[PDB]
Amino acid sequence: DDQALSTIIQLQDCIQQAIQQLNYSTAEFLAELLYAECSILDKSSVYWSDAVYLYALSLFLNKSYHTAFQISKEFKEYHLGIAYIFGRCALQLSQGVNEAILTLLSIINVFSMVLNSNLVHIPD
Amino acid sequence: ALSTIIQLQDCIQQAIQQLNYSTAEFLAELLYAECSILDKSSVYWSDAVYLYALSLFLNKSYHTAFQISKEFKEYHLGIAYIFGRCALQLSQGVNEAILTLLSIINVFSSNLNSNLVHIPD
Repeated sequence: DDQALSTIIQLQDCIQQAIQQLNYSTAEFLAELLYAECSILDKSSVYWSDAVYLYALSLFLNKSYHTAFQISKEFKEYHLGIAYIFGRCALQLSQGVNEAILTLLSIINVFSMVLNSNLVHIPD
Repeated sequence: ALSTIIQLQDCIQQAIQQLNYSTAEFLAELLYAECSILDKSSVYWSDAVYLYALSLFLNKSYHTAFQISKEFKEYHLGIAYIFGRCALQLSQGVNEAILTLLSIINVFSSNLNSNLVHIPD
């Protein structure tokens, strides 16, 4: 448990580093591994939501829109970036747009769960 | 009038960082047009060329960014990186990219510091 948190933080730093450069397959593998590792952690933990968002973002970047859309749809309410990825996937595919409106309207109206984070590509 | 171009280049950094594409297209076009006239060898010129090449490459426009990076690949490492990735994508002009990156690696080997976004280490 003492080193368990350190590994997750190191994976997060590595995934942001990989996404910063135009290296996407490595980002894919790191996001898959982190998402698999965070499975034991409870859903209430911020780490699970962060890993799910990172995995969904990596899936979106690698043109595999269907998998990203499904992954974001599983936990669209938990995080803001997951809602962003779900909305972008809906725009790219025109599937399930109504869920995107009912989620995005609530998230924007409340702003003006987890809403703010330091990760990459967090929407404003 | 450098404060305006610095501000717009920072806006491009923020826009591309927000995963917003075709927003950086027009602003990269504007910086390229503005900085083409002031100089052809200043640091801002190379920076503008690199940002323009990245914006064209990330918005599914390879057959233009290819030549855009090809003309000024020897000036900035990021331009050479964009040129090489576009060469891989379009399967054209591999030898010049090889020569440019081999020269870049040799400069590190022999006894460049721009911190712009998406610049590979």
